[PDB]
Amino acid sequence: GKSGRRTELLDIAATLFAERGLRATTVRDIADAAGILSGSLYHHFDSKESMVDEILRGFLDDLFGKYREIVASGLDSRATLEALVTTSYEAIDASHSAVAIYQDEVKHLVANERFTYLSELNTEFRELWMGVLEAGVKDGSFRSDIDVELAFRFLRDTAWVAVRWYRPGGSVTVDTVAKQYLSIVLDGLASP
Amino acid sequence: RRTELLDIAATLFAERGLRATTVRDIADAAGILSGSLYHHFDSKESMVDEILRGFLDDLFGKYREIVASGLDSRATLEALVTTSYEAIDASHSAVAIYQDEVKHLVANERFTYLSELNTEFRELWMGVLEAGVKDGSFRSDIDVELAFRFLRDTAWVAVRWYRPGGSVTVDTVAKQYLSIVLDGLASP
Ligand SMILES: [Mg+2]
Repeated sequence: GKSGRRTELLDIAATLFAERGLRATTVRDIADAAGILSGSLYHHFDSKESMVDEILRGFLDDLFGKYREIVASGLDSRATLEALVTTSYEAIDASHSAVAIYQDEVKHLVANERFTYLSELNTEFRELWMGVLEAGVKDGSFRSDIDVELAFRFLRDTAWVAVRWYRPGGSVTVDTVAKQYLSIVLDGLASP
Repeated sequence: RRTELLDIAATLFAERGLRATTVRDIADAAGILSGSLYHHFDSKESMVDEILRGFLDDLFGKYREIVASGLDSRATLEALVTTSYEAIDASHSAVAIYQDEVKHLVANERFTYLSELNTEFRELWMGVLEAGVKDGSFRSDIDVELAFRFLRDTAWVAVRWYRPGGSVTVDTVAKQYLSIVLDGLASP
């Protein structure tokens, strides 16, 4: 009973945070959406803050666990990059609200002690992905005339942007979207 | 003076966000009294409006000229993208406000122009994509709708890190990003 309700309340909060933003969503907004009063919410959660933290960690622990294993898995450089990107798109489908909060809603969490892990993960994401780029330039998979930091920043800044329009459960599979993004970024939009 | 103040406001909007910025915040940052602000502008909202319009009017004027200019399909796309990047360098705060700070204004009446500009951006950019697929410039095996979404999704994202006076110019950034998008990151 209680554990399932907790999960439901947390998902309602995630959806409101993704739509309205973190700073503009109150515990009363969450409670209203759940058909309860704020007191009932506090029986399950310490704070709005703790809800955000749990939503972000659920998503990021899983995501970074996959990134880390992909890079350690022995795939060649192009396949490694393809797997990393595909994993990101799969999260847009599976964890849509969390991705939206991560992409558009957490600029201002950097100021908060409790969310220092976000900056650590930014450092780590660069290490992982830019490392793959470096290895693929060295091994001939990727072009040697593109700056690796610029290429990294392009990948980083375009990882989550589809969350603004992508609808989970639509006829357009997140897989179709990943494959096309990868075909453009790796092989180019121009006719060969 | 009115221009200096508007720029200071734009920086605050981009750095704090619109709703976290008050008139007194803008006044304080400008080292002036709030009363002096109201001499130039009637509201925080009117300031946002003028910042966005200045940027978007110039931008879409250039997009319209480029599409009308008779370049080949790839060169037209290259020019449109390069124009977007030049706006990130020239109007950094305005781009940040447009890209990241106005989700709550899209449904607002006085900012109806945002939606009209989505439509126009599509007319102009999707027109170029479709023409380039037709003339053999761009691949026929790609989903043109998803390709457009990718060009639109990614136009402004470098605003979060790019600043004037960095170690390379925005022209270098534009050229490298065009090279990836058009020719691919993989080796031949
Ligand atoms: Mg939405």
